[PDB]
Amino acid sequence: QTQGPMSKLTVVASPLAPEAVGAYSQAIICNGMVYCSGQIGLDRKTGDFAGKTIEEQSKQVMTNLKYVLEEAGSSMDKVVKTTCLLADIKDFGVFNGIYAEAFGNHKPARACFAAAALPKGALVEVECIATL
Amino acid sequence: MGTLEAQTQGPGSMSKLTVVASPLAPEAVGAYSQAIICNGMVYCSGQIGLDRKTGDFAGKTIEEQSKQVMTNLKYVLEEAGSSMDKVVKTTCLLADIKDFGVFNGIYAEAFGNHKPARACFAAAALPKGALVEVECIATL
Amino acid sequence: EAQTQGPGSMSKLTVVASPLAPEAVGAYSQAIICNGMVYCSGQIGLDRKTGDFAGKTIEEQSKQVMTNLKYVLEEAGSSMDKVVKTTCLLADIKDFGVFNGIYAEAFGNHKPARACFAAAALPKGALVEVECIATL
Repeated sequence: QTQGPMSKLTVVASPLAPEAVGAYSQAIICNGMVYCSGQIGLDRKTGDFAGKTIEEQSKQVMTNLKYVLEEAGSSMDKVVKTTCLLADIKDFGVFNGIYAEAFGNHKPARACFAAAALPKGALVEVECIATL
Repeated sequence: MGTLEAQTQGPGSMSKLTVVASPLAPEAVGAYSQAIICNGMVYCSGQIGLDRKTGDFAGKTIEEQSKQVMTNLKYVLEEAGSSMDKVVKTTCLLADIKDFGVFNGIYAEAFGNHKPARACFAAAALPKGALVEVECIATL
Repeated sequence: EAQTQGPGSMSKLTVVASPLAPEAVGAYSQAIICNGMVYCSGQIGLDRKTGDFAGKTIEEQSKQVMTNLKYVLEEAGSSMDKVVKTTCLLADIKDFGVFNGIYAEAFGNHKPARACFAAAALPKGALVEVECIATL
């Protein structure tokens, strides 16, 4: 329900996902679609990476994405398309296992690649578009 | 379950998110779909130069893989009810930036006179050893 | 405010062609509008006024990229304040801090969703490329 003179773009700010400090928001909702920033494997509780391994960072990324999606009114089952960026193509298999477990039976469209490097030395970054 | 001849086929045959599954494009075996349709738009996965008929790459060269990528995109789009002419935006990823020129020629030939918005870059490496990967959004 | 100008003047897809941003001389358009959303190509730091990069540095190219994006968006009928999501690509991750200062300056108080990474390389040896989706 409306709370006085709702806008075309809505900022999503989950207190469970890493804080968007800086020139970006965790996600923006526009015309019923949720446009999510590329999450990295930071744990909001410590402000640091969940660990130094692709396994630990990948699990934290997928958890962070869930937090943002649920905050927006969306969910993992409503994700339309993801893009999955790795610091090292050799880590793609371990990533894929964790990604598949996080989505269960739901299978978004996807594009993946190894970047030359990611912000903050992250080993993995995942962004997505979802629906309400 | 799915629609046939652009008509519903029972509760379950139509839903907010529709999985696109062309038997002509590489099979999506793992945790992704070739494309997802949502609110009249088709969100396509990054195609790589695999030939569904063999389960393997169309060839070892940038020319053969780029042609296969474009053809695969066409199969997925047309399966969804879209087409190359309805592509809105692509992202073109290369394993070697020096391949930009040859890739561009094949990409342009596939789109004819249609000109999607585009972003291009060379990745450090692509899934499955691909030389080229192209994803896109299109409209129905 | 805008009105149709005869059958064929308006279509499902609209090409955005700002004369102030670098001309799209290849098989692409600066942006495409579809169903009230504007899908912008990756801008690199070319200056329309010269036809060359604004400068050799990350500072000059980042400022020019943000300006180019603003020109495409305003041509389309959108604006920096209506940007929903950007993807920011760098030739070198060490340039992230300088790029980010210029990006934040350009957006002011508006905070789109964002993904960033360094590529192995960008077209024409560009140091920075930024694409986006925005609403009308």
